[PDB]
Amino acid sequence: SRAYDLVVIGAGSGGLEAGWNAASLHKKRVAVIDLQKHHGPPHYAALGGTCVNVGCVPKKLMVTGANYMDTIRESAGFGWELDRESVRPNWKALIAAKNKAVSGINDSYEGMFADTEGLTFHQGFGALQDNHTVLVRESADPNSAVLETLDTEYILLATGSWPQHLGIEGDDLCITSNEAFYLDEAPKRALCVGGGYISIEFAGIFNAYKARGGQVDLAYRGDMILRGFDSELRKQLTEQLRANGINVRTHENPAKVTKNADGTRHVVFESGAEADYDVVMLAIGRVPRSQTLQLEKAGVEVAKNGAIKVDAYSKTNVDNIYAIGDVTDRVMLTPVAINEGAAFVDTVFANKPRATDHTKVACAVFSIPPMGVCGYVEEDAAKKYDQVAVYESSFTPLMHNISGSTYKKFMVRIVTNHADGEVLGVHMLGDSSPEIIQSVAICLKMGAKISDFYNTIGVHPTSAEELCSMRTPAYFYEKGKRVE
Amino acid sequence: SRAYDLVVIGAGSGGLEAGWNAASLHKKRVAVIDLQKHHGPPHYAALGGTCVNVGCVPKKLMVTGANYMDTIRESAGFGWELDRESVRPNWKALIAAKNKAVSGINDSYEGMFADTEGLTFHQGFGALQDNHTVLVRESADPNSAVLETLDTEYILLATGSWPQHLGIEGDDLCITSNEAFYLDEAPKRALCVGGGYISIEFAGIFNAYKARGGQVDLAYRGDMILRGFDSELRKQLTEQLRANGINVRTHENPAKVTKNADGTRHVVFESGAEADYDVVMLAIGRVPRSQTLQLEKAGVEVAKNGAIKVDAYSKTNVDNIYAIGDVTDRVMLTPVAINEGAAFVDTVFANKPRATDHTKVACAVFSIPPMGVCGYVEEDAAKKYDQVAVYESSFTPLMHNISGSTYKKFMVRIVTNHADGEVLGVHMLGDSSPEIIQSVAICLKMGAKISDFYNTIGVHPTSAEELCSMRTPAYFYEKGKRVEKID
Ligand SMILES: Cc1cc2nc3c(=O)[nH]c(=O)nc-3n(C[C@H](O)[C@H](O)[C@H](O)COP(=O)(O)OP(=O)(O)OC[C@H]3O[C@@H](n4cnc5c(N)ncnc54)[C@H](O)[C@@H]3O)c2cc1C
Ligand SMILES: Cc1cc2nc3c(=O)[nH]c(=O)nc-3n(C[C@H](O)[C@H](O)[C@H](O)COP(=O)(O)OP(=O)(O)OC[C@H]3O[C@@H](n4cnc5c(N)ncnc54)[C@H](O)[C@@H]3O)c2cc1C
Repeated sequence: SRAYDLVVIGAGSGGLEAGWNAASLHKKRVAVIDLQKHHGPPHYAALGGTCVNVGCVPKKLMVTGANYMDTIRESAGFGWELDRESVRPNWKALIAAKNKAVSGINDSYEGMFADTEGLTFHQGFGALQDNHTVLVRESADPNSAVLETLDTEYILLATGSWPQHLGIEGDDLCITSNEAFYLDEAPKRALCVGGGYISIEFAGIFNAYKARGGQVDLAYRGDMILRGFDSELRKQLTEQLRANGINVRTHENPAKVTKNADGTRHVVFESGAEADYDVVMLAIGRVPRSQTLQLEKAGVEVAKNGAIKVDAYSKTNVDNIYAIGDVTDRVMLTPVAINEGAAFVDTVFANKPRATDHTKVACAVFSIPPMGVCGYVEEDAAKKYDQVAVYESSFTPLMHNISGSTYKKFMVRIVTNHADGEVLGVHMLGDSSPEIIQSVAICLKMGAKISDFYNTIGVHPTSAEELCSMRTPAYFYEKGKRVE
Repeated sequence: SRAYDLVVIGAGSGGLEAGWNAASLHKKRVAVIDLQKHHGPPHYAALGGTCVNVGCVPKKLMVTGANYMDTIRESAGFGWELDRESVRPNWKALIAAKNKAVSGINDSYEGMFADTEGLTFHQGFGALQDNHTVLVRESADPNSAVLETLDTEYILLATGSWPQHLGIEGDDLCITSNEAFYLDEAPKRALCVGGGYISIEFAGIFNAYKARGGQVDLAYRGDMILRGFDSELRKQLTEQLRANGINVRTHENPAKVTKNADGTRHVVFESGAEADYDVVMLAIGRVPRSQTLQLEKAGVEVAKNGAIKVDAYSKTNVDNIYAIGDVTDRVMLTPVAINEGAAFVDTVFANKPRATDHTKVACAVFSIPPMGVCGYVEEDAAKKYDQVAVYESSFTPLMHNISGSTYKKFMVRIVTNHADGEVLGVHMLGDSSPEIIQSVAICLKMGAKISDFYNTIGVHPTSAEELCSMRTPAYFYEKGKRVEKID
């Protein structure tokens, strides 16, 4: 009666969440398809998804490793004595540790499969034959052998994204975040291309594990890194990355990349400037991975960028085909993907239609120092509200007056509908800002006003307490006009 | 008009808050009185309060310093190679840096007076002659040169608390937290006596800067440390302190302390056990400091413990006399004192009456690892509601599988009113919990329900997103009784 109730193409953040719930909560027959069961080349992403394999999880362990550079230095101010010149970072050991951590998660995923009735794993490239037939092929090649044919009621596309490349000569000389997780040795000289959070987090990792004398450049075609983040936080972070040895190059981009005789690369920038590096990592952006799904065989509509068009309930134009996650180019974050997956199951296997709310979604940038952001940026709120008030506060935590890192300022900016004092967005820069922003997200989701913040008794001493001592605005926007 | 509109006895968190406001916001003549204007012996506290001089500020700087011991060690899992046997704590460097830090704040406070017409600093022991006259004597002795008299409309008593002593033979060979901030060398062996947060935070500061081979014991007469904090957290913190070398000695109390030839202290416990230590620190409590204010002259009613009885608006029994901060013995934390100080200026000077809410105040304990809590512990909620749900989650963060400090579990416990799901209390144990608890406090203020928490999209990866992943109760309390499920 149709072999399967569900066929999920992609065992990622969204796919596993949708699959597990349908199998377990609604006892459906679910086939989940993915390229491999363990992280690593050639596919990189595997059972568990981009996050577990080549994303959030390994990035966090690496950024954590990267942080010890700073703390070893800063411990001096507090009377900690050690042979500082003997200190050496071992990348090879970091990666070893990380690999063991990732494989362990991969392995736990397999157990889940054995532990669940109706949930089965199928290896191979999934593709569509029509709206009820999912092919499982040995390669992405549209005419490689078919390993399996899956007859199904519903189809859930959850294939993720993939690293964008630039069309320049030598692009094949560059690596992406995927390969970066497997580098044999830390580059001494490195170039991260791209102004987004992934580029920035990698400059930070490289910057700490590089050999004495190394250098990390960060190129970005635009005028200021992290497009879309609070502009004031953007300039500030630029300054602190610079304070730590990262050469931030706005208005730069490779034009040609050539391999030198020693292995190293050579880069010629659109400026005319040239430079040589051990590794050139593109982190220009991510693009929806729907190119080999044969979506046309089912009549599924897609956009110029390959994103599968979905409605609030993640349904494509074909009623029995749903699509969640990065492949939908809505909000490319794991928790969002997971929510959309849970909502999908509610919607189809429980008749309780739920749409994921893609607003007030908080996020963090694990740069060193990290960012924790949520809600509107001044600019956007200004174009949607009468008059908005912007509150701002900065300070150098006391410990940093003693540690050496005087450049390390903590900043909190809050944006509000000045008419009713509703908090439209809260943006912070400084350690702990990712942990802090989570609960702030609950506030924003609840409709919190600025008087809800300053009326809560502070916790002292913490950085977070600054959130509660902001009673007067710095300036305003009246009709998109920058006022007072 | 009288000489002054207000005279503030105590230039601390609350007093200074009130003084500056009445002065800089209503343009009133306000005199503020403190014993000294720079931190240190013999009075320890000074202009800026207990927090600034020998409390919050220096204890946090010194806990940060203490953390480096775990940080340096944990760095190995992540590939940091260094001569491990070369790591050495230098206590005198820490003390000097803390000293430069505090003096600087002591200085800024000074500047604040120079630039506030109306705000005036006086120096000595403020005491009362009558309800409109306060004396600033030279010393605590009533037989002291009355340095000055100040005629005044309103009096604000904001003198704080002071370490509590034991009355045992040898108490004078012991120290309290005031002296601990000035020790010349880290003790190799130390006895922290007390179960509250000051004793715990100090046990971890000493545990970190001690000479190797050294040892820190925490002794507490009670059954479990942190009386008044979540029971599970209390249990879990104890094991984590034990994991890092601290000897938690429960049902233990010094019976007598004599002096050793080498100048260490020999302590005989009520149990009969005996041990030697370099420093015996008493952190058994803090008593409200109202004993030398001559309240009997202005007729202010006082508790048995010396607490100065006030009403919701902090007014005493004599209508022109207010008391705020630790001396009222309500919630002894800086932000509460500050909040009570601003409440008072609104009430008296702007006729906009305000009562500080002493409910749902978030607080943190800077132990290693730290705690951050807000709201009711489940035992109190069960007395008030017929059905209460307790949600729980604990996980070893991943970084701790690599760092090797495998014992550092993050624990999140939420207690709700099951009738409608209102969050009654949130309690966390783990790194970053002081920071996370601040925003949670904002939710609780607003009346958040558990649904509000789990309907929020998480930030990944963080320890905090765990707050948004708890949808099923662990157990409940039905009419005060613990139950596995509501029947
Ligand atoms: C370096 C990096 C760091 C990131 N850090 C964070 C972070 O800290 N926090 C955060 O929230 N987000 C982070 N993200 C983003 C996050 O990983 C994604 O948003 C999220 O994983 C999207 O999940 P998904 O379910 O859409 O698909 P994915 O998790 O990407 O999984 C899709 C799966 O489908 C498989 N697949 C693709 N095509 C086929 C096919 N034809 N047949 C079979 N299987 C196929 C892929 O192998 C993949 O495993 C990061 C991303 C990157 C690249
Ligand atoms: C070790 C330690 C750590 C602490 N850590 C924290 C923490 O991390 N976070 C937190 O919120 N709280 C903490 N506290 C508590 C916090 O310091 C107090 O709750 C707060 O300072 C109380 O403020 P107050 O205004 O009541 O009085 P205080 O700040 O104590 O100020 C009272 C002032 O009055 C002066 N004074 C007293 N008597 C007289 C007199 N007769 N004449 C003139 N002047 C006089 C005193 O010198 C003192 O300066 C800590 C306390 C201690 C002891």
